[PDB]
Amino acid sequence: VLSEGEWQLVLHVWAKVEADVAGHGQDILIRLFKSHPETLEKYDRSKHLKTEAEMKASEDLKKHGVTVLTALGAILKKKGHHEAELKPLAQSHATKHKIPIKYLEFISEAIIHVLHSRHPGDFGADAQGAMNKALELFRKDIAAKYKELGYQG
Ligand code: HEM
Ligand SMILES: COc1ccccc1O
Repeated sequence: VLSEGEWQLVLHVWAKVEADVAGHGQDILIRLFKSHPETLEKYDRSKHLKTEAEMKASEDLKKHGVTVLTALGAILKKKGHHEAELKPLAQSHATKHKIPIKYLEFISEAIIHVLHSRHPGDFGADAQGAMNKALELFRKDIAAKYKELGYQG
């Protein structure tokens, strides 16, 4: 459980993200695919774009980054009271996309990386610690939902 002050640091930097959701989403997904190429296998071969410039030019990738960050932002704004937002996400990611918790740790690391790269003055140690706690809680609760659906994460 996060304190109210930790939630405030999470949501303070998230408002910075919302100034350019598409740009952040592009940076986060490109960082994920570069840091962990295997994650690009969960998306079908139709992509597997070969260069960074192709990734940045991809309207499909940009639109998807917005979809991802919008869902995460909706969850974060619930400050832990997120069962109703999290359940459909767990359903699709356990039973259709088959995304292990390990991959959620990878994308959390990418989120942290891009937030620090773009917003260092609003993402010092206490804000990094609060975002880390928020994403840990997200991953814990989604793992529990995964198991409830029969997916061992
Ligand atoms: C913060 C973490 C994440 C959030 C909030 C998120 C959310 C979503 C949302 C809202 C969609 C569209 C609706 C749906 O099917 O549920 C989606 C699609 C998808 N997501 Fe995730 N997701 C993340 C974790 C991941 C990771 C780590 C991978 C791959 C390693 C992944 C790849 C999947 C795939 C494969 C689709 C279908 C894409 C397509 O339309 O072809 N996601 N995601
Ligand atoms: C769903 O579309 C994409 C997601 C991630 C990377 C490239 C894409 O076209």
